[PDB]
Amino acid sequence: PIQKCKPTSPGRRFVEKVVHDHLHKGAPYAPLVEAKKRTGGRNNNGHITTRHVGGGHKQHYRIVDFKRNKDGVPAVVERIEYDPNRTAHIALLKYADGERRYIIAPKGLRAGDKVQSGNDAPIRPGNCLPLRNMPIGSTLHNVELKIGKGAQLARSAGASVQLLGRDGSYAIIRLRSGEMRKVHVECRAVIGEVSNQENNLRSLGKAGAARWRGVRPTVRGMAMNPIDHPHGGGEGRNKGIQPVSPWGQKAKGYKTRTNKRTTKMIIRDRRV
RNA sequence: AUAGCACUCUGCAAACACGAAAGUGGACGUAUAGGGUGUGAUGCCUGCCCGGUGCUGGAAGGUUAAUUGAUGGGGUUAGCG
Repeated sequence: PIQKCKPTSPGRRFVEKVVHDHLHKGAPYAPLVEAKKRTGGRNNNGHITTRHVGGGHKQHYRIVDFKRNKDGVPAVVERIEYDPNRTAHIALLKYADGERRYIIAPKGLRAGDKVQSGNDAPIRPGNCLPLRNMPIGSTLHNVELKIGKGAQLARSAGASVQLLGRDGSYAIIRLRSGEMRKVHVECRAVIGEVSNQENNLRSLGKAGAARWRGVRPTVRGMAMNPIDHPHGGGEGRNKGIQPVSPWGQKAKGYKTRTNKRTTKMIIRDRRV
C-alpha cells in the first residue's frame, strides 16, 4: 500500500515504505546462514576500487539454492523471509525427505505451496525446468547461462524475461533491459516473476537511510580542484568541459562494451 | 553533502577500478542491479537553436601504413673490338 509517514519531523516528512505482512518475523534458518564482512570497496591491495562504499548495518549471508538440482522430489513452502543481501524475498523449502533449502521467492508464492524441479515438473510458479520444456510465450525468471552453473539472469525484485521462441538448440528470450538474446536450450529457468515488485516505490527520506544501507556521499567533480578531477577548478561555477569520469572517460553516450567473444549470442541490441 | 530528479553506460568471465602479471574489489550482487555525470525538499514549471565541438548510427566514393614487388635506370666482366 506504500505508507507515507506523517511529518512529525523533517527527516520523516518524505519517508515512504511498504508493508508485507506475510514475511516471517523471527530469525532465519540457522543451518543455511553464514557470516559476511564489510569490504569498504577495497581490494587485496588495500586501495579503494569502488567509491562510495562503507559502513552500513551488519549482515549475514543466506545460502540460496540457485542450481535447483534436487530433481524429482516435491517440496513445500514453509515461510517467506526478508533477505538483507538482495531486493527479492526468499522462500524456505522443505522437501519430502526432510531437507531444507532457500530459493528466490516468486511472486504470489505463500506458505503451503508446492514446488518441483526437473524435466517432468508441472507448469506452476516456482517450478524449475529446462528451457526446452517451457511453453512458448511464458514469463520466466532465474535464467541460467551455463549448463549446471545456476541462475544468473533476472533475479532482482520484480524481474522477469519472456520466452519468445526456440529454434534449433537455442531459445530466444527478451530481457528487462530490452535486449533479445539466445540461451542454450539445456539451461534452466523458473516459472513466474520475482516477488517484491513494489521495491522501487520506496522513498528513503533522509541521508541517514542511505548511510544505513552502506552508501557514502558522492562528491561532484565540479566541486574539486584541477589536481583531483578533470572537472575541477575555476573561479565561481563553470563546467567548461565535456563531462568525463575521474579517469577521463566520457560520461554521456559513449559506449564501453568491448567483449567480442559473446557477440554472436545477442540478436537484437536495446539501442545502447 | 543530502533525500528527491534526470541523462548515460553495463547481458555477467558486466561496465568500472587496482596491478607488470597472477589475481582482487564491483558481488558470493544480475538491469526494481551496478558505475559515471549534473541538479538539489516541496509547489508551479522547465521555451527556441544540431551551424560549431563531442557522442550515436550510416555510406563505400576520394585520400592514406606496414607488407608485396611490375617495370625503368646504373656498378662490376666473360667476350667482341
